[PDB]
Amino acid sequence: DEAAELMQQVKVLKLTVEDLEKERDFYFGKLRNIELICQENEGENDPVLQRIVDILYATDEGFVIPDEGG
Amino acid sequence: DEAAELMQQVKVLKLTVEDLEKERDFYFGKLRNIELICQENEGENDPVLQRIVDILYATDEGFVIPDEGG
Repeated sequence: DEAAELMQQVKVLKLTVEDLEKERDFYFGKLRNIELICQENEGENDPVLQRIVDILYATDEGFVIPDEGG
Repeated sequence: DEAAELMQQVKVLKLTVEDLEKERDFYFGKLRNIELICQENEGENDPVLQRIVDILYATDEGFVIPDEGG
């Protein structure tokens, strides 16, 4: 019975994982599309793309977390 | 002992969740920054922003999944 409760818990946990995985990948490849426009107009016509490139490499909460791993 | 194995499993599962949560939110608010540039130049100077706006509302794998919920 003890594990049976966790059987349900790993369910909601992994489903949140799967829900997040599709979001992570979907949006991740999306920045690549915005970079696509950058690699087209950068240094050629539009400087606006450069400041959007900064976005893609700007990391929010750049705190050095101790003990990273899996 | 049975649940003890799942105790480790919910650990890696939730940690993947937390790893994904920070990615989901980080990048999510990031599109908002690219939209920020859009809401500035759109209809005023640069049409390039409009095609990046399309990005933010373009959904990959627009398959209608049956039985959605939590």
